Parts: sequence; structure tokens; C-alpha cells
Amino acid sequence: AQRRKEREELAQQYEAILRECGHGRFQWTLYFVLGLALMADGVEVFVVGFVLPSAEKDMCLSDSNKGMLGLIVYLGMMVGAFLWGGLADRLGRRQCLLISLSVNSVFAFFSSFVQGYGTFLFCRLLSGVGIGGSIPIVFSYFSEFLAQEKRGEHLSWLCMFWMIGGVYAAAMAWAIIPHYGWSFQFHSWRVFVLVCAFPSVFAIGALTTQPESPRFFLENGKHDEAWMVLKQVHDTNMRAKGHPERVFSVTHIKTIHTWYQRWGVRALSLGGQVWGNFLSCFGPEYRRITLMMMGVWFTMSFSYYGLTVWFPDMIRHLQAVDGAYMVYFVSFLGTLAVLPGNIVSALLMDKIGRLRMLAGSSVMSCVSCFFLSFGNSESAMIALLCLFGGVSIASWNALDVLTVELYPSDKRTTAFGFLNALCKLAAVLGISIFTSFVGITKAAPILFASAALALGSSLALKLPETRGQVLQ
Ligand SMILES: Cc1cnccc1CN1C[C@@H](c2cc(F)c(F)c(F)c2)CC1=O
Repeated sequence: AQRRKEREELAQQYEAILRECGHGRFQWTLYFVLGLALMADGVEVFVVGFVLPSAEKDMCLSDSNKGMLGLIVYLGMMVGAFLWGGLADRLGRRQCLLISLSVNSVFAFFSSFVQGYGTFLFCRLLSGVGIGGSIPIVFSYFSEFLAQEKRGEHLSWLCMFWMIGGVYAAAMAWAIIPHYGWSFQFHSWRVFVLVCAFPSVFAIGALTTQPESPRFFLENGKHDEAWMVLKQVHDTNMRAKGHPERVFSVTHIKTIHTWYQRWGVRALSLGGQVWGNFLSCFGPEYRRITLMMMGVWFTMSFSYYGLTVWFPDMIRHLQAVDGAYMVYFVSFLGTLAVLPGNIVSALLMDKIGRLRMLAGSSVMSCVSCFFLSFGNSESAMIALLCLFGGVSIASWNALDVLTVELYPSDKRTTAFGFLNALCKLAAVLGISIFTSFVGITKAAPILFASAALALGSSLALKLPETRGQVLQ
């Protein structure tokens, strides 16, 4: 009972300090810096989903190897999400984000020069492992600098960079891969892979300049470092707004108080702490919340990734009844249609609340998925896919905000990483099942996705409201 009281007091004082610091130049600079990593994650997702399964350039593997090539990377993303989310609660958000981005960059760079299918598979798997940790770390890292007044809108604006990365990867694919003349053992897919690694390098370079989260310092006994970071934030914000004469008034902050053999014992202790943090998410205080979160994350991920592999095959069926450029253009349109949903969700998140956003978006996504069964031509299918994505992204934004706000700071990245790993597993399962339903029928995939979305909405209706409360 003592620890909960002390952490509530710390949360109240931290909210007061953030109100004193204000929102301004520092927050937007960090926003762009973390948006770079989100863009890197979007680029990785596009590459894995479209060009990675040897569309035309590689063609050095069997069809079974083509299917495995993507799913193993999704499994690596799941593993990396869990690992880096767990480690971020013990080592820090900035440290683990830097390590994961470095691993992703190194192995993405390595995969460009390898001359073998096995080595390419290994490098892409480890790149996925490195990149899987971005979202859970980034969202918590940015949330730990935001006051409660407009926290939801600021968190929702962060989702634009995933779409930006998808667009960047689509344009680079469109420009590079068809130009086979750029080959010099070397081909154009290697140039594309090399170019796709630039956003991660830029993210690392920018992130080197930003400080560690002061909330992590306060939760771990490092009062002075947190005070220095908060004073830096306050000074930057006040100098930007034209009041450099103002003095940071905070004095004291509530604080929650061979070599390889030592490496081994340290690793064992760290793994034990991570496992304890994971198991504490199923305790009596959080078990019901965690179970409801698992259902909403799983059903939404299962439906989206199931439809997005079913959709291109259905277009191919329509084209039979009626080029890589069409693939690039369709992927670009599908990722571009997300923008209005992101804008509207960012503008309405704090006005109407996370719960109403999630419920309405889930209902609209289910309705649009059911409407997908009425497709009769390529153009109508493209429009319906754009509509579905635009109406569905808002549920993902609201779920990000809820996951950020539903867990305490000492387990936030662990819970987020577990949920993101569950999402990657759901993506794997949905891709496998909807590929197993390639031509057997048409009603069944649509019905399955609609039922999953309805179950997700039903579970989302039962979540608690976190709006208007200090960040626990
Ligand atoms: C931002 C984010 C937050 N949490 C977990 C994962 C992510 C990244 N996303 C976005 C999701 C998405 C939803 C849509 F409806 C679309 F139309 C679309 F193109 C993409 C799927 C994914 O991988």
C-alpha cells in the first residue's frame, strides 16, 4: 500500500512539473526525432510485406521459401517487440531504442550485400528483431514528456510518421526495382534495400541528441538526472517562447528508491526482472485490463493483416474475369488513404475520448469489411480498401493511447511490447489462414474478419476511461 501511495504522489508532482515546463520547442523536436524511428518501422513493414517475398528481383527460392521469408520476419518482429519492450523498463527508453535501431540498421545494411538465400533470411530476421522494439518504446518515451491537457492529440499526431515511412518506401520501390539497369551479383533490389536503411541511420543520429526520460530516472532512484532533464526542457521551452529570464523553480522531486561470469549473473538478474514485470501485468490489479487489451489488439491485427493479403488476390481474380508498377501504386494508395483518418483521430481524440473513438472505428471497420463482399471491379475494390483503411486507422490510434495510459510507468513498455508481439503473432496467423483460403470461397474470409472486428468492438466497449487523469 505504501508503494502505490508514493507512486501516486510522484505522478501528481510530475504532472505539476510538466505543467510548469509547458509544451513547446522541446516536445516538437523530440516528436520529429521519434517520428524518424516510426518512419523506419513503416519502411520495414512495407519492405517485408511487398518486395521481401521475392516479387520479381530475387526469384532464387521456392514458393514455400517465399511464404516463409515474410512470416519469419514477422516472428522476429514479435520477438524483438517483446525483448526491447521488456528491456526498456530496466535500461531506459533512449538506451534500448538506440540499441534496437543500431541492430536494425546494421543488419539491414548487411542484407544488401549478401549473396545467399540463407544469409539474406538471417539478416532480414535480425533486422526485424531490431525494428520490432520501435513502437512500444517510442510511444512511452514521447508520452513521458506530455501533460494531460492534450496528451491524446499529441500521441495521435505521432502516428503520421508510420504512414510517411510507408510512402517513402513505396516511392523508393517504384523508382528503384523496375530500373534493372542499376545492376553492377548486384542488382536493383540491393540498391532498394540499401536506400531503405537510411531512415534508421537518421533516427539514430537524431536520437543521440535527445535526453533520457526523466520519469524513468525518477522511478529508478536517479533524482538529479531527472531534475537536469526537466530543467533543460523548461529552459528550452521558455527560451523558444521569448522568456529566458524565467527560472526553473523545482527544488526536490519525489523519488522511488571474471567479467563474463558477472555478465552472466547480470543477464540472469535482468531476465528475472523482465519476467517479473511481465507476470505483474496479470496480477489482480491488471489481469482483467490485460485480458481485454489482448482481445482488442489481437482481433484488430488479425482482421487487418488477413484482409490485406486477401485483397490483392481478389483483385487478381477480378483481373482474370476482365507488372510491378501496379503493385507499387496500389500499396502507395493503401498507405496514403490513412492520412484523413490520422488527422481526424488526432483532432477528436481528446474531444470525444479514447473509448468512443475505438468503438466507432471498430464498428465502421466491420461495416466496411462486410461491404468488401460486394466488390465487382478493380476500381471499386481499390476505393473500398482505401475507405476501410481510412476508417480503421483511428481505432489503432485510440488503442495506442489507451495502452499508453492504462499501465504504470514501471511496466508501460513491457505491456506495450507484449501487446505488440501479440499483434505480430495475430498478423502471422491471419496471413496464413487467409492465404489458406486463397480460392476456396469468398464469403468465409469476410465473415471471419467481420466477426473478429465485432468481437473487438464488444471488448473495447468494456474498457475504462483514462481521460482527464494524470499519467500513472
Ligand atoms: C501505428 C501502429 C500502432 N500500434 C501498432 C502498430 C502500428 C502500425 N500499423 C498501423 C496499422 C494500420 C491500420 C490501418 F487501418 C491501415 F489502413 C494501415 F495501413 C495500417 C497496422 C500497422 O502495422
